[PDB]
Parts: sequence; structure tokens; C-alpha cells
Amino acid sequence: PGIWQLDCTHLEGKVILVAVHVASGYIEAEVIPAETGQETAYFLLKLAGRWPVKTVHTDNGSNFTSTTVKAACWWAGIKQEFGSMNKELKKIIGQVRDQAEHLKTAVQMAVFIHNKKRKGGIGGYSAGERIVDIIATDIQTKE
Amino acid sequence: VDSSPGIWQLDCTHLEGKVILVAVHVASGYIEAEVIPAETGQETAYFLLKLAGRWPVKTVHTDNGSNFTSTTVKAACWWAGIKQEFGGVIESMNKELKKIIGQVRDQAEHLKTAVQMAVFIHNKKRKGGIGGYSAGERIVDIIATDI
Repeated sequence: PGIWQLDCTHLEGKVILVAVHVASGYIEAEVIPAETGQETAYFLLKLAGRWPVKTVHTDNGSNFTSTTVKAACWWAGIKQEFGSMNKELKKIIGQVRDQAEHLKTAVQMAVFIHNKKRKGGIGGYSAGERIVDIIATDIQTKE
Repeated sequence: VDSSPGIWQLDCTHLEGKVILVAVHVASGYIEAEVIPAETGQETAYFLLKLAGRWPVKTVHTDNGSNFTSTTVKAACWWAGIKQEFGGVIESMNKELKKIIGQVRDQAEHLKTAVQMAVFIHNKKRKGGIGGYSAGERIVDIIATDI
């Protein structure tokens, strides 16, 4: 619902900040200069003003130690829990790499591919549609 | 506003020497923004690609056609399946954003931050009192309803 996972990965000497909406599989990514508290804080603010972000997990807790990140989380009302998508995204970026000049562009193309892919089978919906569905349903129940 | 879940508006506004790229989902009033060094086709195309990756973007309108004449923009639109939209809410959002940025500016180090704070404030602001909705709730509802 409002639970996300945020991590950084490296490709071509660049840092890719990847946010995953755990329940839907929806992805949002950004290529940043380097892993810094400032970038993480900035990213969280963007994510927050877009979707209802209540809790953000990570595989590297130290990512969330800076006072800029704590302040961003505090201001936006985001909490964190102390203690496929990623591997898949790298695969997609590989397939699409020769179709964009800069890694940034390729990353967004790959995010687009991921969020639009339709699971031919049970359900039959994409990650981008599922997140919108989950959030819409939640609003409806709380009205 | 009148129509279509896939219609967006895209323009650039200037502040503190930087450029603010603002996208508005016409039907809900939802905003998405980003600070960039200056207006360039590459920036615009990059933004559209991100936008298109999260929302079902069909057409995008702009008050200055030149924004979309760039070959990079055309390549991005072609790839994402977007087309230009030919022909008061939108007029308000741009100025209201600046108002919100101004009132939260000092509260932040970088302009970037102030902009995202303003976007957060705008999208979460409930309109319509009893029974009302925020732009963020509105967009999700409109998109979800369109299957």
C-alpha cells in the first residue's frame, strides 16, 4: 500500500537509485552523480509528493543515516524499518542499452518497459496499473 | 477539468537562474516537476520518458511548439507512443507553484528541494472540503477508473 523499498546499484561507474512499490512491483529509478544523503533525501521527497509513501525499506541501512534524509522523512511523514526487480532491471537495461545515447535515458526506457510489461497469465495486469489500482482501492475504502 | 485521462500539459518556468520543468495532468490538477540547468530538447525528452513510464501518457500539450521540435524529443515521443496535443486550471498551477515555492524557499537549502516540497504540498492539498479530494487522489482515481 504505502510500503516501498529503496536501494542503489552501480552501472558504468554511475549510481542508479531504484525505488520499488513492494505490493505492485512498480519501479521508479534515477541515475545520480554518486550515493549521497542529499540525493536520497531529494529522491524521497519526489516519491512522496507522487504516491502515498509511509514506509521505506532498504538493504543498506546506512543509506538513511544522514540528517538530510531524516529531515526529509520527518517532513514528508515517512518512516523506515530498522533491520527480482533489481536483477530484472539490469537485464532490461542491457537489452535497451544500444537504443539510447546515455545510461540515464536507457534506465528510464527500461523502467518504462518494466512498468508496462503484461503478465500473460493469472491477473493479466502491469505493475503500473497495479499500483494505481491498489492506491485507488485504498482511497475508496477510507472515504 | 473537461477531459481525457492521457492528456498532460508541459512547460518551463524560470527561477534563481535555473529552469523548472512542470507537467500537469489536466484532468486532475496533479503536478510533476524537476529543476534543470536550462531548456534543452534532451531535458524535455528525458522528462517525458520518466513521465510516460509511470502514467498512461497519450498526448502532451505545450504553450510553445518549439519545445517539441527537437529531434531528441521526437525520438522519445516516438519510442514511448506519445503524440502532441493539438488545441483556467493549468494557468493557475504554474503561478500557485511559485507561490508555494516562495513560502517554503527559506525552509530549504537548494531550490530543487523547495520545488519538490511545493509539489508535495500542491498534490496533497485537499480541495472541495466535505467530500473533496487532493490532486494526487484525483489522478489515481481517474487512471484506475479507465481500466
